[PDB]
Amino acid sequence: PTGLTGNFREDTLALISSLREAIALPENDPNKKAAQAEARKKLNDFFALYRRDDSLRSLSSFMTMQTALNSLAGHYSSYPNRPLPEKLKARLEQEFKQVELALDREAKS
Ligand SMILES: [Cl-]
Repeated sequence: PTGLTGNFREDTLALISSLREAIALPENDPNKKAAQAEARKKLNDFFALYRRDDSLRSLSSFMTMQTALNSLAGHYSSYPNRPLPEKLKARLEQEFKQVELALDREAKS
């Protein structure tokens, strides 16, 4: 139902890939709105599962992903009928890259 595995690294990497795909679609793609609606659902599902785990809450990967996912959610809530500005898309992408770096640093610690 969620598609979440319960493995924080696998799920975060999969969510990053899903979000990258949704954001990369052209504004005029027929499926853009649907992909958006699914991004919202998936980020909500991800927080619903993982925010209850205070181990994960202490980690940089988690903190940065929360910053990202909040910025995405906030755009929709404030500007539901406008596209993500290029400047936000660029920031989200930097954040994703940072999450991935943090996941690898955490795994080798
Ligand atoms: Cl709007």
